[PDB]
Amino acid sequence: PIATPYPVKEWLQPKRYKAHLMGTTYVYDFPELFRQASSSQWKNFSADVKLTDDFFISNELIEDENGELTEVEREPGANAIGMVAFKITVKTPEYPRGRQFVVVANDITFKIGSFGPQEDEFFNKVTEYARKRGIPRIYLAANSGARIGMACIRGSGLIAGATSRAYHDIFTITLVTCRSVGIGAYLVRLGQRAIQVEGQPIILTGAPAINKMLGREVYTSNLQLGGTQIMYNNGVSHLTAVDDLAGVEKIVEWMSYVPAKRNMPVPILETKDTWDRPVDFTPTNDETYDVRWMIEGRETESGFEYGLFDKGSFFETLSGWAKGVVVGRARLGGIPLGVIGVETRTVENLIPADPANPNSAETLIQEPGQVWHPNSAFKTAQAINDFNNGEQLPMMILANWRGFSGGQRDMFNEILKYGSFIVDALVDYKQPIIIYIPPTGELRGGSWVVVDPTINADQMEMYADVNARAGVLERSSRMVAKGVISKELEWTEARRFFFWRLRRRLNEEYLIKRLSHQVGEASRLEKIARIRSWYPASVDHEDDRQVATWIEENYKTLDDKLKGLKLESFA
Amino acid sequence: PIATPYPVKEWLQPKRYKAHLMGTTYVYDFPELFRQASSSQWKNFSADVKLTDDFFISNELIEDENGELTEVEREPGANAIGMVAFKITVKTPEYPRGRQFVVVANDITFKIGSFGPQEDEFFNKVTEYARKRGIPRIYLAANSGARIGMACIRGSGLIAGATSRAYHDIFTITLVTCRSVGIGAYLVRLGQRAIQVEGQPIILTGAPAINKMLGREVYTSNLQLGGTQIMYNNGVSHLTAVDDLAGVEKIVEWMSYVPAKRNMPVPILETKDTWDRPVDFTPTNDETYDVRWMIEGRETESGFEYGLFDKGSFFETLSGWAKGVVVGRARLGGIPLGVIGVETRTVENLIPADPANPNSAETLIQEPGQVWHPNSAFKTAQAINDFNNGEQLPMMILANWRGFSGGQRDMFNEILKYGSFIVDALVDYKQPIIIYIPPTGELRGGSWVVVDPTINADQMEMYADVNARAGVLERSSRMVAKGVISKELEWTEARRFFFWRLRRRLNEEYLIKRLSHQVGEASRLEKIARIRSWYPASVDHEDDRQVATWIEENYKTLDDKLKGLKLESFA
Repeated sequence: PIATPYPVKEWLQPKRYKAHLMGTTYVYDFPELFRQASSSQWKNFSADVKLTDDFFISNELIEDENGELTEVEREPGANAIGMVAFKITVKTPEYPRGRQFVVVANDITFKIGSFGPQEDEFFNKVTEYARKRGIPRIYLAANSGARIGMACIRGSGLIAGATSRAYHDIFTITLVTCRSVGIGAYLVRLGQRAIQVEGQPIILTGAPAINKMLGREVYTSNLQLGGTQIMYNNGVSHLTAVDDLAGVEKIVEWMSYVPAKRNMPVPILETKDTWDRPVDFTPTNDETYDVRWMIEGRETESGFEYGLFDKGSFFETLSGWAKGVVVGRARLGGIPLGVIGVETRTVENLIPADPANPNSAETLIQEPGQVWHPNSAFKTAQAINDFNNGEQLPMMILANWRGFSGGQRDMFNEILKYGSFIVDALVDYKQPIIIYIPPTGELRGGSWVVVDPTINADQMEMYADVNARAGVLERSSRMVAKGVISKELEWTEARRFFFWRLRRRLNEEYLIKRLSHQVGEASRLEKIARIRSWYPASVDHEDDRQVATWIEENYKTLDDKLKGLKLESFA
Repeated sequence: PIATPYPVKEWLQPKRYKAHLMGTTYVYDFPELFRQASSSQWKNFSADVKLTDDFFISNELIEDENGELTEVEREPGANAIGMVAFKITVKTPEYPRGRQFVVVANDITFKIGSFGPQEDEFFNKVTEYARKRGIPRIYLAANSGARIGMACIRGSGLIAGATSRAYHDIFTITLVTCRSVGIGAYLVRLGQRAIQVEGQPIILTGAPAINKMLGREVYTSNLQLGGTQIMYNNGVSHLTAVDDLAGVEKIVEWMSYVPAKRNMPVPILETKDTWDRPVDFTPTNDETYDVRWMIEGRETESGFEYGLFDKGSFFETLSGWAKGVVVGRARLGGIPLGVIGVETRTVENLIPADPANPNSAETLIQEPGQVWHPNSAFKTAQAINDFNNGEQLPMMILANWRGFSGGQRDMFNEILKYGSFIVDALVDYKQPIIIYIPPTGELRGGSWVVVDPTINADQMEMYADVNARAGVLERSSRMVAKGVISKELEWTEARRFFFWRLRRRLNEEYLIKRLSHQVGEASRLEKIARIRSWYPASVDHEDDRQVATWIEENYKTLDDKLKGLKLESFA
């Protein structure tokens, strides 16, 4: 404007003004949002901890003469390409000493944030930079697809496959801050975890282009093609945000459950809600309830009823799609994990009408609860996979399904394929898994098939509440009387039991892996048997709290016993 | 009956009569069908080769005192469980000395072919038997889901995950000969490759049970739930068969493209259609054609126009689903490979009406050609994966897409997810891949993203016909003038060029793998560079026919050079 308190930033660098007009944050201004978000993270954890600017560091990354990325400190707007990146080192509640990650973003002001060869090469380099260090890769999408002109396509494939590989290697997440087109749209999906800012579409082809090809003004705005109304209900977008700052915050909160880097232990963050306590909220057979209450607890008038997991720790995702199942992250006495629950209340899936079809009309699909449908089966497999890849979290499924929908429509819609994905996802899981049939839950023959522990004995183990029930068609006692399940538990005591059981398993798993590096070639049965032979004779291998406690007291001692097996060198 | 020429088999073993009443072949009679089918296979290859019964051997498999499977020779109907298996050793055109595989099947006569604990344990054992030997596993599904009674569920999970693992390990295929229910239905999908016999449904829950739950006689027969009209159009069934013998034949023909066992070279089977010849049938820009003609050639009045691949070698699959793309196996001068082509003619997808919805009505979806849709994108990824897993075949994609459908409906239907699967599938491919834009073909920016060679440089390489065209929106010369593609070819000479190029790559790939076993740790760039340094100085590394010819002449010599590197032992 004219004569402002401080130096006008849209003048020193007018680029900042273009971004705003585009309805997005200026790329060089994003680092500041992550700082604000991290700051809020601390304020929520401990509303009294003094914080210093040295708790957050952001160093831009650019290629040197050799094309290798190096941290540099320069003035904004100096980027010679439409792709920018930052290496961030921030101290957080889960990692007081600090954790790191990279942020890659298009510069909407640099040639409408188009994807040119140089940008694609830069994006790929940054992704490999992160993978090499096992560091999370955050992508801020604000582009207009691939660049065009007459006076580039080989780069689109490079980053597509690069992102595909990253998902299986490091934690990948994408925030759609302005608009994502073409390769930009695929990148959002390939990194899987996506947060869409209201009003910023994820599109393949623009509305104008489609209206021309069709020869009629059928579409008004791109939001009809890639707006949250489309992608959020789709499952392409795991969450939505009111603005960029809300997006950044969600990114930061999502990471609070993820290891600092590949293969590091899951970040344990204890809060006021200690593990030692009963579970208040309990389901009723003659009363409707929200599964979320069993998970995070419910706020009542006579007070607050604690659920199975830590208060305020439930972070739900993909909440706009296949509402038949509920998926999110949570904490068990501080232990982070992925949770999957079944929605009991019937879902009213309202499918819009195809704008390009005067014959098409709005339809409302009824989705009974406790019944798998293609969409909820797909979401279940997707959740399982996103928990395992990158996040590397343990998992608990509050299994409570009557079965799959065998009707013609759902059968024609390939429910058998999506159900099989569930099996595939479980076979791949590398962290401890817990299947638990809730108090008023059940698991008929149709559903047991895809959640049985024998699918992956190494990581799966199932438990049934004494008030639950399982069978082929239509007793936890008979179940344990077959070996099909580990044990039968009592809801109110579930939190205490699982906290120690999980803690015990995490400790043993850690020991199993380290051993795998030594000998290299040995059966799991043998690896775990050897480890348990290290426990004092007086330790009860079946006591979760005792086993975990001993292991945690002898980490270094066990360490020597491992590297003490260097005699593993055999010809 | 009474006084028949030979001994009544339905009397010596009445079980044979029950099966027939069930509308399926008697389990102990299947081996005979495979013999008949193999016999026909020989008759089609060489209508003059004398054949002896010793060309086909079938030994039943059962568990001994230790529960280990052993070959035995006993009388039929002696099975103590409702699951039977056979180890088959048969001489075939691709393997004159013989190839092996196992056949597992339910006995529809033994307690309606239900899945009990013993059967599940047997099925799992057989699957592991096959995986251990890297031998194909054929499953003949004829069951009534999991067994029930009052006077088993833990076994359903074991075989589900077992089959899931097998798909990635060995060639898996399933023939639905009588009916597949519950776990039986999932097994069909988990093994992926499925051939459905007309009239035999693949169902989760029976019609009677569903009509009861819904409280109305909505369904007449299970065929409305799992009939070919449902699963074949679904993609769950890759093919259909008129009867069990037709099914067995299709199984046998499918295997003729697959290695005898895991990691063995793909079975080369040359026929009268030698590699050295031009390609007759050529596409026109102003004339409609069937992509299949470019693949297998077309029968005309002035004679027969040869296509790109060997005559009669095209074996199409998943032909009832997402007709927008065409996928099948074929041979190039005898070299087996998976082929994917684009259907130009618009597809008329007619979707039936939901019988359980008086409001539902028959709908007809128009699918423009050369345009990806969720279903055809899914089929493309699925084909790629089925070519790689188990089949371990090389692949050629006659890439010819204008792009993806960015419309609201297709966008809401998650096309972005299925498109990404394509990328994932390519990143995973372990055999040589060839992308070739046909003569009148094109590959816009939307489609190039998911088929670019840089997605997987190790196995992918692209070629463009001099009459084709590629660009971001709307010249092979400029393409090679960027390095984005290997070269530009001429349709008529494509067969000759690809035959040698593929043969050359297969030979080099073989050398790369063997080297990988020696040193173990070394870059591909280095492994291939070292191998090419073994070629005589006068050999032109760019001459495919010369390189392949030299390698094939010095297999043993190269063999010594490999194992001559035993000095790889480094500390």
